[PDB]
Amino acid sequence: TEDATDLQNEVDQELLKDMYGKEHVNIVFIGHVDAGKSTLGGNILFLTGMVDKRTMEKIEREAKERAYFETEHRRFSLLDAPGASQADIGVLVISARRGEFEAGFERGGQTREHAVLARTQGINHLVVVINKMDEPSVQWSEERYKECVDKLSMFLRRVAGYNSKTDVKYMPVSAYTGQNVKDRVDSSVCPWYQGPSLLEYLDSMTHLERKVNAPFIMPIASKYKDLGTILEGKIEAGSIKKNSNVLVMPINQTLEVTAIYDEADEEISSSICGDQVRLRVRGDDSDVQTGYVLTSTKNPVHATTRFIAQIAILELPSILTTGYSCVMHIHTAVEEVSFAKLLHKLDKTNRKSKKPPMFATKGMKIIAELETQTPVCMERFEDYQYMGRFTLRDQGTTVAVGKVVKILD
Ligand SMILES: Nc1nc2c(ncn2[C@@H]2O[C@H](COP(=O)(O)OP(=O)(O)NP(=O)(O)O)[C@@H](O)[C@H]2O)c(=O)[nH]1
Repeated sequence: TEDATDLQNEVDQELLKDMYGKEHVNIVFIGHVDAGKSTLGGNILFLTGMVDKRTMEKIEREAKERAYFETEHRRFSLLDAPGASQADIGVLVISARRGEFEAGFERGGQTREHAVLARTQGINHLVVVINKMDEPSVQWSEERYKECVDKLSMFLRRVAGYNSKTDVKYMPVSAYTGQNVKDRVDSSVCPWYQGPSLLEYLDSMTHLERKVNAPFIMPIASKYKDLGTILEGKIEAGSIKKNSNVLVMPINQTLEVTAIYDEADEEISSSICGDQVRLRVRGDDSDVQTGYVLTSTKNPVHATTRFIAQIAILELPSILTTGYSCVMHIHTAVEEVSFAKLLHKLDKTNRKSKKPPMFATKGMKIIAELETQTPVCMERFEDYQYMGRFTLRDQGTTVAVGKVVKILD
């Protein structure tokens, strides 16, 4: 009465990375006139293979009156301060050095202005980086750190509403020495800290504003019963609440939510994307099956039967073009998909081709138009990666993998 193992069968050679780009994220550093906002920036760029020492060293000093970096799964465009002009991560940078820290909380202090500046830009999950933990006046003191967090914590809730148990991530770092920015500080220097580096965190946290604000989208992953009807799934976009009306596509059926449960069967009032929920719903669910998608009544997830997509073949068939029949799995979908009116090829530098491939096979990729006999929810991988990431199985055994590039009428 369920479904396991989605596109976790993407367990394939690591040329997944090629077609399947990294995730684009917009991050912005809000800081003081002395925070280390720039040195931290510059340090991340060098530390992350983006730029050399001499370049980094430039930026460090050109702080006197679009860049980006990478991480295993994300590319982080850097925005400024005073759609993809709206940030997904707001990192307030504070200095722990005695004097500077305390300074910003007083009168000339922009710390209150910055907190408000965050709220001004839709940061409802502020990452706070407490910089300068190497400083002689800091020495990585567990108390000086824990003194700053508290102070900031009380503060932020007051001046800008940030509740620090669920709206702000605190993390000690050293932009100058690079300690805790890429690799978690080694226990030698600081024994107490137990979390991840700054980039570790940034490379995996779910709360990305753009995504948290997008229309709700949770691919149904299980039909199993309980009090009544349940529906597990990793929310991929937006948020879901209590007593919230939700759509089921492609069956355009409205349906009200009644209770949310997490990975500890404990009733939570809400949940965002990235979470792995176990929603419980109420209504005519006489047509609700795994592979379908829960979504926003106003801006629902798309669902078509014709669409473009870049495919890449695997095993050893030789099968040709316009009429290949296999299994698609995009999210938790599982639907019939017939190769139709093809278009191009691909070669090394994600090229293309001028001649519509005769066929495809063992060692080849292509941007073909596929048709399904019945609608299936999907989005441009470019827009909602998961929701546009499929694989093709044939009579029991895997054969290809693709990302849907364009959705057709
Ligand atoms: N001890 C120590 N000093 C630091 C550290 N980072 C920066 N500083 C000092 O603080 C000064 C100001 O840093 P800076 O990053 O330029 O501040 P900013 O005003 O936030 N930069 P910008 O305005 O360009 O974003 C630098 O001249 C440097 O000497 C650090 O990690 N440790």
